[PDB]
Amino acid sequence: CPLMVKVLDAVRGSPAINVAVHVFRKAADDTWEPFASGKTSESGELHGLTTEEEFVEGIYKVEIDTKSYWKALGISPFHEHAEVVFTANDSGPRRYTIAALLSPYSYSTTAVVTN
Amino acid sequence: PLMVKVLDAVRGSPAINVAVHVFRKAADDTWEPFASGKTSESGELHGLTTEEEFVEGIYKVEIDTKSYWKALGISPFHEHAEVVFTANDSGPRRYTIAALLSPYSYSTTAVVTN
Amino acid sequence: PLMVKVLDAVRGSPAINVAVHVFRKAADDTWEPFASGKTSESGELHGLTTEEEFVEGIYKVEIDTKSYWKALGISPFHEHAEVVFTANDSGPRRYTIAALLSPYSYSTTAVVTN
Amino acid sequence: CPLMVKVLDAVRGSPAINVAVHVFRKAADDTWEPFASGKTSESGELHGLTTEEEFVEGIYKVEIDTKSYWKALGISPFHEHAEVVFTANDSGPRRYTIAALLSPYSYSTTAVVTN
Ligand SMILES: O=C(O)c1cc(Cl)c2c(c1)C(=O)c1ccccc1C2=O
Ligand SMILES: O=C(O)c1cc(Cl)c2c(c1)C(=O)c1ccccc1C2=O
Ligand SMILES: [Ca+2]
Ligand SMILES: [Ca+2]
Ligand SMILES: [Ca+2]
Ligand SMILES: [Ca+2]
Repeated sequence: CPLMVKVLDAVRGSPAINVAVHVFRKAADDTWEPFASGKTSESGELHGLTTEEEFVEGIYKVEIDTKSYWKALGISPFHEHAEVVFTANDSGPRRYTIAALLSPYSYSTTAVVTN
Repeated sequence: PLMVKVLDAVRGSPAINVAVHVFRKAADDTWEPFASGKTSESGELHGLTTEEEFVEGIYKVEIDTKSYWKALGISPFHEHAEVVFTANDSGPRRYTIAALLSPYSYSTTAVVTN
Repeated sequence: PLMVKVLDAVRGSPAINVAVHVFRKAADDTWEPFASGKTSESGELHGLTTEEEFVEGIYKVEIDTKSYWKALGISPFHEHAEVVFTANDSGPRRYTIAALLSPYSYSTTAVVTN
Repeated sequence: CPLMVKVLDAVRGSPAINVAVHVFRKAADDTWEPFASGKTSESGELHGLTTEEEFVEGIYKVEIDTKSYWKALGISPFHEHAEVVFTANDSGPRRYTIAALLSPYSYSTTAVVTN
């Protein structure tokens, strides 16, 4: 699988477990089409979202449902969700990890792209 | 009531001339254009909106990070940063949306004051 | 020439009353006390030093994050944040050391201007 | 092993490989005593630093040699190193991951503490 998502919780110092994640691919008419989705595991990771054959070049959006995550923990959040928008580009063999570190009023995201 | 500040984590400097587009969710659930501007030499974008215009709603602040890096000769990973939040639900607040940029990573924080 | 700004990522607010201790590496390779202060209501700490006092050197800015969280009733992970850098090596610069705090995580950024 | 270190590079979007990491434990006289050290692997991870028997409660410092990392990549850095200082506390079974995300003028660090 060429696309994985990993989510951490900066308040509790833990993987962010059971977070809903939706991936969209930008269509020709500029709308966002559902592409893959799931919930993070007990390790905060979401594997198996797509396959090499399905994951073609294009613009993708990863939407992480942070508001529901914080609400399930009883913590007051700022954002509706965290959004990560990027172009997939075929520069030799590549695997993409979209990582996010969550706080109630802040988040960070990094792309780890490896061969 | 809405200010945006952007920093560059490679240079340790304000991120100057970053385009920012703000949208507000309309009644038909689409993103309507709300305001736009660019960061100044200090990395700050003031004057996007007014107290009258900045009503309750769900807002999206799109920070055009790819255009920023490309103008510096760098090919970055992300298209833009997208900060989405419900504003003013318990009355007017002042929002500072801050972003810290690297070519393959960014962080964003909200400072909300009364 | 040296300012420290601290934000709280749980509240989306300035981190107020954060103690900050600055040290400078002495000729015997030990950390000598250089300056200290606390962040104001804006989360900013001004007036730590002067242009005359802030000579070249290796400086350590210790931000007392554990004391901050404990005063808010929270048990955090880190003892403090420690920002270590060589200053003024190519002439005087102005340094802003920023920190963004959560109970189990923090980030720190330097904004350096001439 | 109860203590692992993971380092990512925010400029290149990659694990931070071959980064020197030194762990110290605070001694009774308030000095920092060497405790463990190593270099991150091709995955940006440093495993096997210590054992359950050696890793007692106390105050620890993890020093990540970021300046040498950036210099090996030809990139101008701000910090001498990144320093992570924390108390280890025996609250049931615990494993500690100290994660760091590096940029030339900024770094972030998070603690992932799991059972
Ligand atoms: O108050 C500000 O002018 C301000 C603006 C930004 Cl953009 C940042 C900060 C402050 C800040 O403390 C900060 C701290 C740690 C990581 C990123 C940032 C920022 O990115
Ligand atoms: O799971 C990991 O091995 C791992 C290591 C690091 Cl170092 C990071 C992350 C994950 C991660 O999700 C992450 C998310 C947002 C900002 C920084 C990081 C990291 O810096
Ligand atoms: Ca291509
Ligand atoms: Ca309302
Ligand atoms: Ca010099
Ligand atoms: Ca104990």
